[PDB]
Amino acid sequence: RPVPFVLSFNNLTYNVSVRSKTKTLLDNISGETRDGEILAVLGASGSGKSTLIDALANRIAKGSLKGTVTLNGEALQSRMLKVISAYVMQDDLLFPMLTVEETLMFAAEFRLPRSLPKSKKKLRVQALIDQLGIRNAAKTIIGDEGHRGISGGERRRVSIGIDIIHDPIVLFLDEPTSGLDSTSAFMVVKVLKRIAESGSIIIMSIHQPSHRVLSLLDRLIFLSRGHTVFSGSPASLPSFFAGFGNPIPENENQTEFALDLIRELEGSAGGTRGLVEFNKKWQEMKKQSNLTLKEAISASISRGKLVLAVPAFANPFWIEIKTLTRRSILNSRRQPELLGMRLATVIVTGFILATVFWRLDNSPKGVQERLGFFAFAMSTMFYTCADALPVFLQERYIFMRETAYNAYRRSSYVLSHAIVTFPSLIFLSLAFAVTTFWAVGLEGGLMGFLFYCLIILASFWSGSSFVTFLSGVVPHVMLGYTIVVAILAYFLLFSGFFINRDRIPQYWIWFHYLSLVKYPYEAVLQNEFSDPTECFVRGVQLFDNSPLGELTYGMKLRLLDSVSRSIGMRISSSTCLTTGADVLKQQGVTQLSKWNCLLITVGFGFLFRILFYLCLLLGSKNKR
Amino acid sequence: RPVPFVLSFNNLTYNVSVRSKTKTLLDNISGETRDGEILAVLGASGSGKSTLIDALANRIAKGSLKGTVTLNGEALQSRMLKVISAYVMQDDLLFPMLTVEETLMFAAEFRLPRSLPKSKKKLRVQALIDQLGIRNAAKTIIGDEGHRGISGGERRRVSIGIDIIHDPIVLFLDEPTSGLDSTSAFMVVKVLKRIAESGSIIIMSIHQPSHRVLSLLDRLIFLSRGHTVFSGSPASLPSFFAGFGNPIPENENQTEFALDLIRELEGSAGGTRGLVEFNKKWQEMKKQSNLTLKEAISASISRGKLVLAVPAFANPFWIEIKTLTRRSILNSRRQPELLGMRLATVIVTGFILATVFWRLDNSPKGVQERLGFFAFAMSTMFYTCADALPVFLQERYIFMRETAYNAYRRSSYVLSHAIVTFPSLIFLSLAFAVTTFWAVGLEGGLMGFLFYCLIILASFWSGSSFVTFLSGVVPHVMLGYTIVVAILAYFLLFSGFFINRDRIPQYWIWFHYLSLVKYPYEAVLQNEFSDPTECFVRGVQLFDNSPLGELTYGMKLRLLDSVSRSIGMRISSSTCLTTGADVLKQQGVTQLSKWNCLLITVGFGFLFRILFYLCLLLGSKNKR
Ligand SMILES: Nc1ncnc2c1ncn2[C@@H]1O[C@H](COP(=O)(O)OP(=O)(O)O)[C@@H](O)[C@H]1O
Ligand SMILES: Nc1ncnc2c1ncn2[C@@H]1O[C@H](COP(=O)(O)OP(=O)(O)O)[C@@H](O)[C@H]1O
Ligand code: BEF
Ligand code: BEF
Ligand SMILES: [Mg+2]
Ligand SMILES: [Mg+2]
Repeated sequence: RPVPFVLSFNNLTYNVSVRSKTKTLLDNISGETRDGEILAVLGASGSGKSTLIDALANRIAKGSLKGTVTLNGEALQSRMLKVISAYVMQDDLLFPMLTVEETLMFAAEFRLPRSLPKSKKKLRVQALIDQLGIRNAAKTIIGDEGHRGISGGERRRVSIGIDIIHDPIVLFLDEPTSGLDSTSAFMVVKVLKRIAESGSIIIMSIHQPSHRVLSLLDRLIFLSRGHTVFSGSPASLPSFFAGFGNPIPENENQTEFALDLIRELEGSAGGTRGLVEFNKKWQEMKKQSNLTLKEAISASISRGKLVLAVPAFANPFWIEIKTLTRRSILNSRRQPELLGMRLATVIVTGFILATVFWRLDNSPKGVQERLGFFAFAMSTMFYTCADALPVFLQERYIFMRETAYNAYRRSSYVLSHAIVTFPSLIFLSLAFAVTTFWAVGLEGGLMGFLFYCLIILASFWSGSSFVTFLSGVVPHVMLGYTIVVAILAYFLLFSGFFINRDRIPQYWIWFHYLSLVKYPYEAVLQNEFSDPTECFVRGVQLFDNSPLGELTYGMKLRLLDSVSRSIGMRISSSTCLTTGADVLKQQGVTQLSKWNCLLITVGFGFLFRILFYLCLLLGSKNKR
Repeated sequence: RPVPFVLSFNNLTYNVSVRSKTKTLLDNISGETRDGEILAVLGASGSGKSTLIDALANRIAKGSLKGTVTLNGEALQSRMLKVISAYVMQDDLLFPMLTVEETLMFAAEFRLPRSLPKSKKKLRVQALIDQLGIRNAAKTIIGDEGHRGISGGERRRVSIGIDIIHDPIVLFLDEPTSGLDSTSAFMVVKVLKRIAESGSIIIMSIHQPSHRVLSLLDRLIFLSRGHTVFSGSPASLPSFFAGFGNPIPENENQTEFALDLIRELEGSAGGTRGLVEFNKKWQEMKKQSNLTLKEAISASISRGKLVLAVPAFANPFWIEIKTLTRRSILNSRRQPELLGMRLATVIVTGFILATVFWRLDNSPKGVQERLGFFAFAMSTMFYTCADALPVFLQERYIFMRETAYNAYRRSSYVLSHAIVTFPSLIFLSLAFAVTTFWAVGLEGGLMGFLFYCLIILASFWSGSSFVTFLSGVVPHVMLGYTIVVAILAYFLLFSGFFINRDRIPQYWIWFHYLSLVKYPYEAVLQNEFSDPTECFVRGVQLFDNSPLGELTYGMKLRLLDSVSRSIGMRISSSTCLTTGADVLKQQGVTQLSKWNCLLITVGFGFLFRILFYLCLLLGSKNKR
């Protein structure tokens, strides 16, 4: 009554390069399994059980793996396998600050469709907690090395529950009963047998199965250093080894006797090669005793598996954005000191600059104070944004595992990550603008304050987007901080406030127009000097910091009369020598309006999110 | 013939706070074990087996744990347990880029003394690889999620081999046979039984022991939600449960039947409390049927355990510095792109500044170019040093595990970390100095170049030491980058090149003298302007960037005669108006010599290494 599926794999061969020689990890491994059955992979530690499951689960790179994997006779595509399969790896990889039932509820919201209501998604998480036996750990965090949460065997069954909350057609489990006691290992294999007999293909590895667990496994494959040495039912184990020449006693464990003989054969002079040839003869000796695949999968969705076209994702992208946003918010509530310290250093930076640059005046040094305040404020904004570099990098391995089997789109991840960080950028922009606008004494009134909040927000948005893009380009957090800090220094050097645009060499002026700091710095200057007739050098301040010494006030008026004699222009003591428009001409802030400078800063932020998404399309897979 | 040891623990009680209610993780757990025996801890997943071993291994915090742990009747001190014991945790935590035999050789060099030669340390690693059964994985890296190395069961026995290469008196193993096949689990317990019968106390947890493994265990303790439900020999297990009321059949597994009944009792109305009271009665019926501890430990060292005073560390601190330096060098050879990209961004920063600030001249703008070059060069040096923040943070959990049982002193770690990073700081200082000294055209000749290399090196040394100190203060890499970037900005703001020392407010001048950038920036300025009569403003450059417009050359001489009329001083066209000594007076670089400025920069680096060491003395323990 379930839809029949036959997963077949033939001649699987995998080689790695010793780093320059070659080592064969899988050697000509064939086998098959049907729905309704559990195929168990056995063998010693290091025999290739994780490699054989990595080959079948589209986890080793194309071109590296030889041989063919089919489903119902037709080639099992990598695009189809992400839709219908799930993989519980040998190691657990969970978000540490979420609890057990929060973790299983996020995976239920990723993998179950909108046709199932939220009350019935919660009933499936509660029923999965009860039958996996982790009720006592349900409100406990996962934890990590620094934070104690659940036990190791409890973390194991959370990883099983992440991938069995929906009902996939193919299920790969790398050692699901490792770290489990004998009665909870039996509970897990009874759960996996129920999923099997509902119409699934189960392929699992297992190390020390008891006679209770081994009776639930329908097919066994024994590995020995990448070779198959046994394939068949558990009941055919005494009949196999009696034909090989080493019969099993009735009082000993049959899998314990098998791996004892196999390890002894590994140390022999002739190897396991006599057993490998004998197993090939044993498989050839037992061969002497309509609906296409996309239709059979769609007929299986109609029966209840993977809860008619086959959608690659269970939910629309906006349902996935809503789920990914709530998990990022929940990871931020559990570590409140991350946003709390980012808010604290921005407020302290604003308070320090408020006391240092207190109520700047219309003077020649009040201009250089304004230019140096805005250069410092814009520069620490972009350097603050470098703390966003480990955000993707500590999520990246979990992101690779979840997107390998279509829990959410990678576009939904980029959209959700840009949405969750934006309320904190608003709080940092408001905290910096209210501590510095009225205390430094910036111009514009209320509309000048409003533009000031907007261009700080665009700076944080542009800077975070660029640091996010470089986090998707580098693999390493230390490589990334070396590169971000260097490029942010080059954005500062060619911004226009270290050296002017007229002094930048011609072969560097392309990088001046790609400076991320240039356009918000040019926007706060036009917001500050927005009165084109406001006087900044009244004409006795012509000799403020000239290389003549310090001069008396009456003799500075002697020079004002004397320099009037030689240039023609009459400079009295109240003649304005530099207006707000003159400051913007000397700094070179003349090309764009402050609104176009704000628009370019917003547009750089959108460009780098798209480039980060394109880097998630080309890279960030964890193959082999 | 081995020295007798009796480890006894009584009334162990541990409570955690649900985060506000309280949960009892260990409840009145007593028991004892002797040398020559293996005490096995059994129970379901989540019953407290890791917590019971964490209590005995001095791993949960003092005050949190109640009850007493003794050794030969005397209280097992935390200072003595670090010397005589070792702990294999449930999770593996190894350096991923080292191979298997490199990892075991570093642990042999940490734990075996100088009286054992290096040839005999290598023979003990080769013999440990053979009897743990990991010969095939010996030249393979450990790996991590991103880099495929050894298998999971191979990584397990590396973690066992790290703590059994020396022969400790007490050995705690949290699930050593998890992830292991049945024949290599038997090989590990036979190795642990050999260590036991040479005079060690073995306390291990185990989940699914076969009848082969269970015959090697002398004492069992069964846990059920923090309570002891069984203590005794494996042979007394059918006699125990026949007296409780549920006898065991002779054809079933005795530990499988026990945990089946215990889990059924957990779901009953009355709980396991009848079994917990029955086990207390069962222990009381079996009570009816000279050399002090420091002398007994010293008599055990002379027998060969922990290969007469008892040294807290196997090696002198300079042997530990030599071992820790080689492991850091080996981790850097395996990731050459870390140093390669740090060298590349420094060379590129030096090349960019060489083309931008090419061969600066004696002009008023050539002074501001020199001041802005040196401000930029010193600032990117300290911001480059922020990439040292994850160096301790990705090593910290391994550092906590190794120093918890005295593999090396924490002082040796601080000394080795300051020694390994110093050759790379020399290469970065030489790369920046040769790309910028001759191209920007700095003064001094060869001795000015030599001081220039020294003050860049002192800047890198001072900046790295401070970022290292802040890495020991924060727990998080994102918290640390938020704090380092903010404080490096405050060092820049109060350095003296954004605003002068005369313009810094009086309530901030204490922080100006604590600015790390101030003293190397003041040292390169006195190296540059080291000729006190070198002319930078000749007397036609008095009106270079004055607010008068651009002026013809003949009419600037009209002003020079006109400004000579009003001040008395005759300023001709060749009259020097600003010397190199005048530039240093205007910038405020007058207090210290450039050699004392270099000495303070070196001294700040030594201060922050000491403060990082003091933070490793007070914190960086991973308790509970
Ligand atoms: N990328 C690799 N490079 C070098 N050796 C490898 C690599 N992957 C695996 N080996 C080896 O292949 C063998 C089998 O790998 P694995 O599948 O993880 O074993 P297991 O049977 O425990 O699952 C191991 O000895 C392992 O060290
Ligand atoms: N710090 C903790 N906070 C809350 N619950 C905890 C904490 N530590 C353990 N628990 C719980 O104590 C129980 C036993 O812990 P553990 O010793 O790790 O179990 P195991 O028997 O598998 O070794 C687990 O259910 C675990 O979730
Ligand atoms: F779940 Be515990 F590690 F037995
Ligand atoms: F060592 Be493998 F994980 F069996
Ligand atoms: Mg494996
Ligand atoms: Mg545990």
